[PDB]
Amino acid sequence: GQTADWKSIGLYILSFALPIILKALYMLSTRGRQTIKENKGTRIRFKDDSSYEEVNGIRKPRHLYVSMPTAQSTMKADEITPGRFRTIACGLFPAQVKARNIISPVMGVIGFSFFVKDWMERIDDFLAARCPFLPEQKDPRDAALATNRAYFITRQLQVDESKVSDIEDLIADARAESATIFADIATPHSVWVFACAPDRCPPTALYVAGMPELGAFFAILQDMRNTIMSAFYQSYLRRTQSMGIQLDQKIIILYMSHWGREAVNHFHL
Repeated sequence: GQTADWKSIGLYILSFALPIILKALYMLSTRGRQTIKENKGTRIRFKDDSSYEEVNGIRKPRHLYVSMPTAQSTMKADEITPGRFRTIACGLFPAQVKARNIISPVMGVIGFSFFVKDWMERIDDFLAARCPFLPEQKDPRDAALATNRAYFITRQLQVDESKVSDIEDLIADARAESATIFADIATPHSVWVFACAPDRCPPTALYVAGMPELGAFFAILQDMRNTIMSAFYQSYLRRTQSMGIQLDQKIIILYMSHWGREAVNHFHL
């Protein structure tokens, strides 16, 4: 699909109290098929005491509604599907997801908890390392120009021109509501946007150099693990690239060469 209205879907979600969002995300991330096949009707209704409206001065509960898995078909661009909800909420609240250690089993079994354990050091070591396909500088002091960090700056300058107004709008409106958004992969919660296994790169992270590709790295591990025991990478690729950016396949190679062997040793088999 390509046609999701993230600005609008994001407006809806950001107007809710956090505890009801985290409940919905939790339920649909770790109990997805279990909550769907027990839901009466066309919508999945979440309740929470944190979530209320006032109807002419009187306080009344405000439920969060996600619409059941429509197999495409009647999908309004506006429609908050389980997949669309997960994707956007993952990007909007990764620090809160981290704080609660919410992890989708789908990510847990490719060793996500071990992987993000010392994430800040792990990403730093990655960015500090030599990038095989940048040349060596002839002045020894310019050596940083040959690192993965250098390569991500060029990537950042490249993704900056492929920005769409509606996703920049959503990002704008995310800041205006104190969401735990971020501008750089080298930040404590960047990797946590994938804890709940969004089906694509979350829109608010699309334009941070390396992020769409990080999600792709995880998806390939899913396929790898699945092989050891599926189209996780191809599905993620298709859906992410339908948001209007193309993945940098060179970055995925860097991620895999750096982290691949160790990741496999931490699969749950």
